Amino acid sequence: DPKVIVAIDAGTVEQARAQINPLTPELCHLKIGSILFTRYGPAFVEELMQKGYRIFLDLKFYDIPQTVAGACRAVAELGVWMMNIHISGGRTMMETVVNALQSITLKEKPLLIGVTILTSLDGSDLKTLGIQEKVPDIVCRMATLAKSAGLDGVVCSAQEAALLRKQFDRNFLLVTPGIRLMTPRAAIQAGSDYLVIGRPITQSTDPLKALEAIDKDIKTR
Amino acid sequence: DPKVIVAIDAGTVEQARAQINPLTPELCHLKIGSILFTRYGPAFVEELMQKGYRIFLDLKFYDIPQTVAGACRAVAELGVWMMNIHISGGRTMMETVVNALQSITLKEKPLLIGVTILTSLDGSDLKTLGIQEKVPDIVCRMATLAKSAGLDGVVCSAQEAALLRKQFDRNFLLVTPGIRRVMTPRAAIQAGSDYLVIGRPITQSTDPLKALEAIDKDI
Repeated sequence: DPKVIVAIDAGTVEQARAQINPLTPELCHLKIGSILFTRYGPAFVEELMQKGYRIFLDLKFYDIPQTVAGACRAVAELGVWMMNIHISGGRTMMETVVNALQSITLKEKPLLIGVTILTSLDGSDLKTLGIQEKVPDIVCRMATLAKSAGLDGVVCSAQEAALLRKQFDRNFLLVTPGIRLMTPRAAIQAGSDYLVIGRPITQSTDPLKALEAIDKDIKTR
Repeated sequence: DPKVIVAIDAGTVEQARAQINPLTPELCHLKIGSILFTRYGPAFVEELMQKGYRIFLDLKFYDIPQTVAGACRAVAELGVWMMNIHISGGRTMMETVVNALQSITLKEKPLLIGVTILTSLDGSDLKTLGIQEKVPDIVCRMATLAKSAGLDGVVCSAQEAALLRKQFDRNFLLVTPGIRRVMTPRAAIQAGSDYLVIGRPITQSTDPLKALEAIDKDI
């Protein structure tokens, strides 16, 4: 079970394949997001799974309870390994999804991960939503809700993982993007369970070598 | 231009086709949401467009600016008529999407509509996040910022349309679901709706085309 999830954010399937080619499922899982999915749909996800990768399908659903439950169900029936939803969607939405996934046809259940506050929201953006308090706080608040609602974990920065890991012992998955060569070891040590890594690998002159180096770094004893 | 957008309720392709069969592109546009799109992808959207329909692709994007911009570009390239994004995503995200759509050398410009606070959420949800401000105040503010950022409009419930219309002239679209508390088509029109989003009143009627024709007249 590799701890690295490589973000594929190529705009075309030809470029995505070229980025995925030098990788190996022994060393990583793949994160596919809204760009590739909107352009190519479920069929591209199916191709990737047949190549032997587990897929974190990153569509950040945020809609009414029955729609999100229906969408997550579809993603689950696809065979997808991990998916995410906005905690902003509220308790009922989250609980409805959790309940819906218990009825899927696959024995192995997908991991359901919560999104808190995107790093792209600044102070005025938070105030637009009426959030008078600030990021570390509101994130910890949403994380607690996500847990209460039965989600398997949250996406969080490494700089947030140490804090949340104090709050949540296990099992609560901390999935952490924004890694740079916060380093892989630093993130894991803070409490991250999975590292989401993009350009350091995909824009490397030798992605395989880069991926191998991260794995070796993490496993250094 | 029809003013009704019929919400396609269905789960399956065949069930979706059955709902759509009695309608006509002359009398309505279609709203296709995350369930249908996640299950069947762009190919099903293309099938409907080939049947002559304009599509409101309802995926409610809420991601970082470059991701939403890239997604909205895919949607535009697919030829979609209307799409939506979460205003919660921030000003930078909105402006980035707006600019990305401007740079596109497509012919017809796909309408970019903002989502405010879902009707599935209320003050009780907000307070759980330590938000003490009232929903209608947040909604009005979000709508205002959407307008400022260059979005073409917002989705607002029919129940909500009257108070919102008071804030915006007809340059800013109000796209209104929640039609049959109970808000008729007539009532939604009086309130200020620009597009009526209607599901079961049409799709579940013994004669969907009959009902649709009847609604197009009141307007």
